[PDB]
Amino acid sequence: MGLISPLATMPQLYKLYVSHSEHALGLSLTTWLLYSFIALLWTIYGIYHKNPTIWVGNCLGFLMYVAMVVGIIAHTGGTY
Amino acid sequence: MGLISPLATMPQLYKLYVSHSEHALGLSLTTWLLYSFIALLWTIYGIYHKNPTIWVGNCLGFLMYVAMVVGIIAHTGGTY
Repeated sequence: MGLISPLATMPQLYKLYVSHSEHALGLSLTTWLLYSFIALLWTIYGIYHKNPTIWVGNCLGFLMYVAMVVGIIAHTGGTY
Repeated sequence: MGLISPLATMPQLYKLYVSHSEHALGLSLTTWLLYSFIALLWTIYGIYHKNPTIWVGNCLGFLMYVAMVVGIIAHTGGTY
């Protein structure tokens, strides 16, 4: 599912950026850092079994989520 | 961590709604449905062991994520 869910992100990327930029995600810088850890956190949990499933979706998720989050943050350079 | 990450959502809820509404999340209706399944999907996986850890964070995550997603969707009633 994690592999198929990035497919619905094809327009989310363009839509998000096209729809706006300063309020595209409406996320805070502090929250961004916490969110990033969560994505990687799941990967570490899976690594424990020396075979993380989430790692597959993590790559796409981390990149996709980060691209959107950084997009808004980079647009205003600030969030507060 | 999932229990502590909702804490950084205290201003995200107000910030997101206050920051905007039509472009608060910039998410699509179709994506919203897929996203909802992902949250619940993790819960089902954990249920398999008759002890889901994510279930704890799932409640807060699902409610928090849904509240923001529905907020933008309900604001415009459409996303495209």
